[PDB]
Parts: sequence; structure tokens; C-alpha cells
Amino acid sequence: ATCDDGRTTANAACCILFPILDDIQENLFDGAQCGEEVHESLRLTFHDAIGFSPTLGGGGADGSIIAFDTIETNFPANAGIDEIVSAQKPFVAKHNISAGDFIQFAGAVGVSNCPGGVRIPFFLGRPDAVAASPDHLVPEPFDSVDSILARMGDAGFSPVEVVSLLASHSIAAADKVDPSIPGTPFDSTPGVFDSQFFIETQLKGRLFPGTADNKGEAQSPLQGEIRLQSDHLLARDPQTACEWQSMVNNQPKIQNRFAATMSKMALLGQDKTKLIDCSDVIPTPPALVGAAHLPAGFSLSDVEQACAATPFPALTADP
Ligand code: HEM
Ligand SMILES: C[As](C)(=O)[O-]
Ligand SMILES: [Ca+2]
Ligand SMILES: [Ca+2]
Ligand SMILES: [Fe+3]
Ligand SMILES: [Fe+3]
Ligand SMILES: [Fe+3]
Ligand SMILES: [Fe+3]
Ligand SMILES: [Fe+3]
Ligand SMILES: [Zn+2]
Ligand SMILES: [Zn+2]
Ligand SMILES: [Zn+2]
Ligand SMILES: [Zn+2]
Ligand SMILES: [Zn+2]
Ligand SMILES: [Zn+2]
Ligand SMILES: [Zn+2]
Ligand SMILES: [Zn+2]
Repeated sequence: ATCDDGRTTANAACCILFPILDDIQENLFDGAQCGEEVHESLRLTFHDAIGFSPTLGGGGADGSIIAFDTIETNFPANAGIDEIVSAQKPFVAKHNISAGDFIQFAGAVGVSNCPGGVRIPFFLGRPDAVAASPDHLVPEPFDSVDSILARMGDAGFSPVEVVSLLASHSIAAADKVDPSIPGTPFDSTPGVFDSQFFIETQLKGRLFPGTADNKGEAQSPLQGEIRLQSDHLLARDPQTACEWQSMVNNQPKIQNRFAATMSKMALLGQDKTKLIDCSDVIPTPPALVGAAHLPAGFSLSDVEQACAATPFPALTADP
């Protein structure tokens, strides 16, 4: 199909997305950058979608975190979410798509700005949300591996899918874990969708980048980086460590698995067969910049190897 401005897409219903794309690229993502608002919008996809429990309720990827913001943004695990919700709300009001669609669309557009990134499959047509998520559905950084895996499993994700989804932490920072150092990233390349997160979380912790007694924080290997206790544990726990290590210097796997599992997450509470595939509207991401490496001055002995079956791969270090 050909839209009114000459751009093309497989399904004509998708043409409505092109003006939305242009608006968000400039006015949400600061001219199609992989920066703060991409990171926040990607986090929002998860905090919206994971509000889904057969037992407990919630409609998944339904826009509830915007529609029912007054309730959801006050949940403890949603600390800091209010900022991106407030930023996105006027776009939802201006354009003519549901909040659920907008959240997933913005997340997919944003990820596509990141070198090494992917096009997350995107489907159009989610109805407006009809209920708020229950509280206690979003994992927290002080939760155990058993708890995180049980919660994610309740929503439909296996442990290997959880590891896949955590490639998001390659383009990510924390504002509330240690509020003395807001904006501190989880890897050394928060503008690049790469395996650095899976490398750097495996290093022996050395220091706290800010203060030393924050709940849910582990020692980091680097002054410029923060480590979550959940990521510390997931990198090392026998249930997840082998999958974690398998991401290291495996860009094709990170790409393939993140796109597939993000699509699954974007469709929680939804039925793809009732939606329209608009995947081809998402921009083509740039190729990876940089390659897998240890930080300058580090060596393999600084890696806490946690996969009995397979030794940690030999990586070069920054000069
Ligand atoms: C599975 C367990 C998870 C835990 C415990 C967890 C925890 C956290 C925490 C504590 C933060 C920092 C919030 C702040 O203090 O500002 C964060 C940020 C973020 N999370 Fe995760 N997360 C998990 C899964 C995910 C998943 C599945 C996604 C996928 C979309 C995701 C995407 C992000 C992103 C992109 C950010 C960065 C936000 C920013 O830069 O402001 N997280 N997460
Ligand atoms: C049950 As929970 C995701 O709030 O630790
Ligand atoms: Ca929701
Ligand atoms: Ca990165
Ligand atoms: Fe509201
Ligand atoms: Fe509407
Ligand atoms: Fe509506
Ligand atoms: Fe913030
Ligand atoms: Fe480096
Ligand atoms: Zn900005
Ligand atoms: Zn912000
Ligand atoms: Zn922001
Ligand atoms: Zn519009
Ligand atoms: Zn809870
Ligand atoms: Zn918890
Ligand atoms: Zn942030
Ligand atoms: Zn365990």
C-alpha cells in the first residue's frame, strides 16, 4: 500500500502510523537518538505489559499504565515511571491510536534508533484498557531469582526468555535505585544495543558508584555503572547463568531473541490474529558499533564464571 505522502507499508491501515513516527522521533526521541526517552519508553513497555496474571488479573499490554496512571504510577515497583507516562500522554491524546498501541509503538521505534538494535514486530489495534493492573506484578531488583522467574513464568515467560528480555538492560539506566547518582547506566554503552551488559554484570564487583546501602543494588565493576542485585543474581544463579553467558559476544542471538520475546511481551493480553501487522513501519536500526570487550585494565580473571558446562569466552580489553 502507498500512503498519502508516498511512503509504503504492506497493510493500508498502518499508514496512520507515519505521522506518529515522525512526531515521536523528533519530539520524544530528540531527533531519533537512543537516549533517555528511548530507555524510559522501553521500560514502559514492560511495566505496561507485565501487569498480566491469570490468577490476579490485569490486561497486559493494554495501555493501563497510562489510562489508570493515578493508580499504577504509585505502585512501588513503578517508581520513576510517572515521568515517561506524563511525557507520552499528550502524544496519545493528539494522535488517534490507543494507549496500548502507542506504548508498544514508541518502544519499538525507540529501540530501532540504537546501534545494534532490532525491529520489534509491531501490531496495531489494541482496544483501550478496561482495568488497572494489580500491584505486585512488576519484578523488583531486590527480588530473588525464584521470585522473578515465578512472576515472569506466571505471565508466560520461561527462564531463557527472561534472560533474552534483559538484553534491554544494555540500553538502560537507573534514577531511583541510588538517587544520588541518577542516570547511571547498567552497561558502559547505554546508547548501543550490544552484549556489554552480559559481560559487565559477570565481572567481580568492586565499588558502589554512589552510596553503599541501597536496597536492590550490588557492587559495580566500574565507577560509571550501576549493578542491580537481580542482575547480579541472574548472571550467577544455576538456572540462568548458562543462558546469560551465551549472550556474550553473540550479537545475532541477542538480536533474534530480544525481538521475538519483545513481540511476545507486547502481545500479552492481546490476540495477534485480531490486530494488523505494521512491523514494516519501524525504522531500520543501525549496525552495531564496537565489539565485545572487557574494560580497560581488566582480564579474564576478573570474570566470575558461572556456567559449569562452558567456559567464559576469551575477550580482548579496551586499550
Ligand atoms: C526481570 C526483572 C527486571 C527487574 C528486576 C528490573 C529492574 C529495573 C530497575 C530497578 C530499573 C531502574 C529503575 C530506576 O531506578 O530508574 C530498570 C530500568 C530499566 N528496565 Fe529493567 N528490570 C527487569 C526487567 C526488564 C525488562 C523485561 C525490560 C524490557 C523492556 C526492562 C527494561 C528496562 C529499561 C530499558 C530500563 C531503563 C530505564 C531508564 O533508563 O530510565 N527491564 N529495570
Ligand atoms: C510478588 As512481587 C513481583 O511484588 O515481589
Ligand atoms: Ca498494562
Ligand atoms: Ca549497551
Ligand atoms: Fe490519568
Ligand atoms: Fe482512543
Ligand atoms: Fe479511546
Ligand atoms: Fe527519571
Ligand atoms: Fe569499553
Ligand atoms: Zn531528551
Ligand atoms: Zn527521564
Ligand atoms: Zn524522561
Ligand atoms: Zn495523528
Ligand atoms: Zn510485591
Ligand atoms: Zn518483590
Ligand atoms: Zn531514566
Ligand atoms: Zn536459584
